[PDB]
Amino acid sequence: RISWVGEAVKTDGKKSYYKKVCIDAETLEVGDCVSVIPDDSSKPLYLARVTALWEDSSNGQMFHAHWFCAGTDTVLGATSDPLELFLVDECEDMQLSYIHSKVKVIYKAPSENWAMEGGMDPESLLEGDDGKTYFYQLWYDQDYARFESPPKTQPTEDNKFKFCVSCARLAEMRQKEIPRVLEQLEDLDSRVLYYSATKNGILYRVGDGVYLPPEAFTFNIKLSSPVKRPRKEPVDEDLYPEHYRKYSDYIKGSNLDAPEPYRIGRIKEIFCPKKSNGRPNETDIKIRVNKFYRPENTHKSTPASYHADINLLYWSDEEAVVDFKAVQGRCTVEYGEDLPECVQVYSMGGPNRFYFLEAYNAKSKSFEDPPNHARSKLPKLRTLDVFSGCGGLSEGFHQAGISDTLWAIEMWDPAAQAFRLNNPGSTVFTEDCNILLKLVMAGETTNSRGQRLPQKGDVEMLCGGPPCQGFSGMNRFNSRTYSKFKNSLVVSFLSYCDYYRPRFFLLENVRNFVSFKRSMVLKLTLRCLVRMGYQCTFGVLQAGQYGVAQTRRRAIILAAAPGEKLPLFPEPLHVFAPRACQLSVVVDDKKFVSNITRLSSGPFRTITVRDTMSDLPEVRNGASALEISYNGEPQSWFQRQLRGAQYQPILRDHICKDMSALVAARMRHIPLAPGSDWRDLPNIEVRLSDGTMARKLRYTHHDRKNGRSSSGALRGVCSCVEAGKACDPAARQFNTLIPWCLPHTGNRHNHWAGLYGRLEWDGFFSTTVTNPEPMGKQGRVLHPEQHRVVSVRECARSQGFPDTYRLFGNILDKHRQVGNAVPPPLAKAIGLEIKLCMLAKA
DNA sequence: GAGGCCGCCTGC
DNA sequence: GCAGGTGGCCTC
Ligand SMILES: CCc1c(C#N)c(N[C@@H](C(N)=O)c2ccccc2)nc(N2CCC(N)CC2)c1C#N
Ligand SMILES: [Zn+2]
Ligand SMILES: [Zn+2]
Repeated sequence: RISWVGEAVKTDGKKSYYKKVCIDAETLEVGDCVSVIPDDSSKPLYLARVTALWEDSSNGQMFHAHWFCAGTDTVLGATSDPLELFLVDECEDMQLSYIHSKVKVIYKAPSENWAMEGGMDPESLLEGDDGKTYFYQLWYDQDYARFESPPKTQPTEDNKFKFCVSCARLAEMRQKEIPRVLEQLEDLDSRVLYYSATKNGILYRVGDGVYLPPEAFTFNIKLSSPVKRPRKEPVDEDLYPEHYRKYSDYIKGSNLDAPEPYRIGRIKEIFCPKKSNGRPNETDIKIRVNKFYRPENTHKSTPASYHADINLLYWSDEEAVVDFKAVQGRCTVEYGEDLPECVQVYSMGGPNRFYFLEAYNAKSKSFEDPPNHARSKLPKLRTLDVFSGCGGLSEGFHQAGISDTLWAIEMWDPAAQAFRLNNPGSTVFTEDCNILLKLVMAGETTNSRGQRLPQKGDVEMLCGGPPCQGFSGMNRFNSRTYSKFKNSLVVSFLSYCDYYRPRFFLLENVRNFVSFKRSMVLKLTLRCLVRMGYQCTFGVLQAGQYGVAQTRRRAIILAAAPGEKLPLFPEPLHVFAPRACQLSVVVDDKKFVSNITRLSSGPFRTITVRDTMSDLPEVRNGASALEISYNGEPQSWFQRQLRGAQYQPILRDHICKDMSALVAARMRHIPLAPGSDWRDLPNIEVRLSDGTMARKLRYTHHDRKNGRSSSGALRGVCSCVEAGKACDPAARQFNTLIPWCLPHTGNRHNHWAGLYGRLEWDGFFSTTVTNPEPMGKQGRVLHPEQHRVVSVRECARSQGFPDTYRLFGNILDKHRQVGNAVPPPLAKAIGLEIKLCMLAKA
């Protein structure tokens, strides 16, 4: 019934390989595709490709199945094409009995004219199917949700009869994960030295720089005891009646939980212990390294980092031995004097670059000079930026050196004007993108302004962030919301991508984009991208991990054309508060992460509010002078970078909103200590700037949940403080220094923590919003010491904008332009990944 | 124009 | 329960 067709080709031990088999009425040769029924009868058929056929000594006939992945098993779920399969690195040996039937699976390769095949309608993009047999076009990575072009691994001249792509690639992954040694250097009594070693595809030689976890070694200087903050001191509960609402010790924006950055070492020795027979134990690789001091690691504490370059180190003669498996990555450490270029050009010339000019003696606590032995382009893509705003994303991409934004679409006129100011020679369209795309498809060459429309082949990269108004909820779809989505700017942006078919595609959005409508917006976006034939992936990034003193999580969808390489998500550059670095995404109870491996530490210290704005001169509430003096040189590395090389005699847009007299008094009465907000306000009468009076807040009702103060005073301010009682209007009090609504509804709003809250110099900004309001949702917008809200310039600094970047309109317009923009450092990290792909193209 | 006021859901 | 994520709309 089942037997071989022919004679043997290789009798290896207990198995005998054959090239073709016969089962019942059909024949199977290697390369065909088969189905296997799972143990649960209702589950769909498993599909695989047969890569080897043999017979076992004690089991029977066997074959090797390289499994396909059903489209619904991927992140696309039910949105997938019901007959589309994906290549995966899943395979196993299986008894030939399990084979159910032979199936026809074809590879739909993109044509040589793929870039001109776009133009299908949103209905086809969202829901259209191939309407053919089983087909596959992309290889799928299930842990990172990555769709990429199928790998081109070639067989051998001796292992082609039993060749499995999955087996070969898994062997490659294991071998690269193995840390190995290389060319031997010397044989000592105790160990064997080597010149080079390999780990995760990275080569480490003697003298190279190594990242190490902060726990790898300690410094000879003592970590002198910091005075731990005592418990909450008793306060005058009558003078500060709302202080009791601060019973939690969690401070928003604090960096006390931020992890330490990497230890930096220089490889002095690579060695392995010797077995008693003299042969080295190459499974136990050790490295002896020389210690580098960050400035904050010297006897001078954290303050030494305020002015120093973020990549400046001090050589030391201290040494430490660590396991080779503890190395987190390779880095370059150079003595600055013998450098073929200036230190700034070096620092900007590549990743993981550090320099040292002096040495540090921990015992002496002085800076001597290092010893003698311490010594030793592509064309830019023409880019279309849809929903550009003032141009933060385009600016970051340009800083990465990958793009010339030749066309921009921005419907809001002040932001369009700002983009024009910063990008002369770029065509900015203020029309509806649907109107522009319809004109292009109709065959127009110019819009009603005479501006030349981009055509197929002009757009080499497409980037943008589309708003998601009308379907920004977490609840499941219905007919109305789904119609609103398929008529939305997200779908319009996808249509732009389908029509122009650029080499690279970037969709940026708020974090919750990955979860909208039960992750259905994300699933449909990925489905459209796959339908076009694009390689694609998604992830969540924290902007603070790339050089800004701001927590800003954003959703990123990346797509690469066939024949290109799919970019990786950038590894974090700066350590950041872990609470703000939760980047995993749950889709259909499956947890997806990005390729990022830097979870515990990073190469650079976190950027703080001090780094962000310590150099800006003091201004008053309602400051309106558009052009003032810096009154001094930049103080931090961040300030030097954002001020730039050319001297800037004028500071621009250091202006703040003119808050009312009551709000100004409230801000003036917010304490300067970290974590201070409205709950620290004193309950006093104060005469305002306009001659009017701000009155005491009278506590008129009893809060059984919150109780009474130390003086027996009540804590409720309205009848609603009772169980079922409704708000009596007569209980509403006006013009109180402590705003009435905050204690009115504080019990169900986490006591409105952060409203009228001051920033912390050692801390970071909360998400920079379009309009700073102390009593809004994001109310922690007060200056650390000045009695005002943050300025436009301070918001731009929090976003990482260069000081020369031009804004347009009134102060609210400029605030909105800053708030709506992608931070240029984040954009630049993404662009650097894109450049890696550009340089690595086959 | 600006200021007061403040529901609903999710992840842990 | 705690923390985070979303402005908008009444009313003057
Ligand atoms: C925490 C501050 C707040 C916000 C905010 N940011 C809010 N934004 C929503 C709204 N404005 O509809 C909303 C707008 C657009 C998209 C999604 C949601 N709504 C609040 N609600 C509910 C409605 C309101 N009528 C009473 C209080 C509160 C509070 N507290
Ligand atoms: Zn295999
Ligand atoms: Zn009430």
